[PDB]
Amino acid sequence: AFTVSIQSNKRCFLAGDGFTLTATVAGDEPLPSNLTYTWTKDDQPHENNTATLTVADATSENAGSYKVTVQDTDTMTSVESEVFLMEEAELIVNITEPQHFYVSSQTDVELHATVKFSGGKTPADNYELHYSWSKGEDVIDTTQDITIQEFTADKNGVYTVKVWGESEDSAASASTKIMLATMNVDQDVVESKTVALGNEISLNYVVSEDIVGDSSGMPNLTIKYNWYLQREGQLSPTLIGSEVGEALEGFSITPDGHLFKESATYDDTAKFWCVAKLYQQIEDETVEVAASTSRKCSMEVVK
Ligand SMILES: [Mg+2]
Repeated sequence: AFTVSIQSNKRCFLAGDGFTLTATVAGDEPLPSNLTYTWTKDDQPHENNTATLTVADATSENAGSYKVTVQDTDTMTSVESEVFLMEEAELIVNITEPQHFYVSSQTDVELHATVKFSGGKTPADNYELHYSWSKGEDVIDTTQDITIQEFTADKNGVYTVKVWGESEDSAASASTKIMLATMNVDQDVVESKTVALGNEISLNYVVSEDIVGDSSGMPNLTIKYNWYLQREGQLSPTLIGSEVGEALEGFSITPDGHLFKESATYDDTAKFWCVAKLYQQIEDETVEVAASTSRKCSMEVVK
C-alpha cells in the first residue's frame, strides 16, 4: 500500500498566522523514497513542489482546498491525497458582564473576557491569545481578566478589551460601559411636624439620581420609596408601604414618592422616615445600586 495525506500543523488559521501542510506518505514498507509532489489549491495550480507547503502572514487568499499528488518515479505510479480544507477563522471576543452597567459606590469591579473561534475550532492546541484592556487612551492591563479597584465617578467610562493571535492582524474587540450610580438628597424630610388631629399628614423626601458624564446607553434607573414609622416603646418599625398607591394604616404613597394620609389619628403620632432605593434595569431584572435613608421626623398629633 502506497498512500498520501496532507497533515497540517494548524486546524484553521487567523489573519497573519503561519501554517505548514505536509504531504505524508503511508503504507507497506519500504515506502517509495524517490518522489515528486504537485500541489493544487482549489483546483488551481500551485508553484510549490516540495513535500511541505508553508504559509507566512496568511490572508484570506491562503484559504482554500489543498491537494497534493505524489508520483513515485521508479514505477511512475501517482497517488493524490484527499483535499485538506484550510479555513480562515475570526476571533469572537466577549465580556461576561453586561454591555452597560452601573455599580454601587466603593467597590472593585471585576471584568472577564471570553473568546471563541468563528468556526468552533482553535488553530492548534497550544495556540496563544493575547489580551489587552484599556480605558480610552491607556492600557490598564494585559491579562484576560482584570479588576478596576475602588471605582469612583472619574473611572466612569468605556472599557475595552482587544484580543489577537500570532499577529495583531487578527485582533477583535469587546466593550462595556460602567458608571458609578449614587443618589443626591435635594430635600430632607422635616425634622418635626405637629399636626391638628383630623387634618392631613403629608411628608416628602426629595432625592434624585447623581450620575457623572455621558449616561447614554446606560440602564434605566428607577427609585422606590420605602416609608416607615416607629412609635414610643414600639420594638420594630412598621413598613407602611413600598409601591406607589395606597398603603397600611390609612397611608397612601403618591406617584412622586410622597407619604400622605387623609385625616390624622392620635395613633399617627410616631417617628417617620423614608428609605429610598435606586435601581438599574438590566434585561428583565432590577437591582439596587444605591440607597438614601431620610432623617426621622417626629410626628405629633395634638389637639
Ligand atoms: Mg474572577
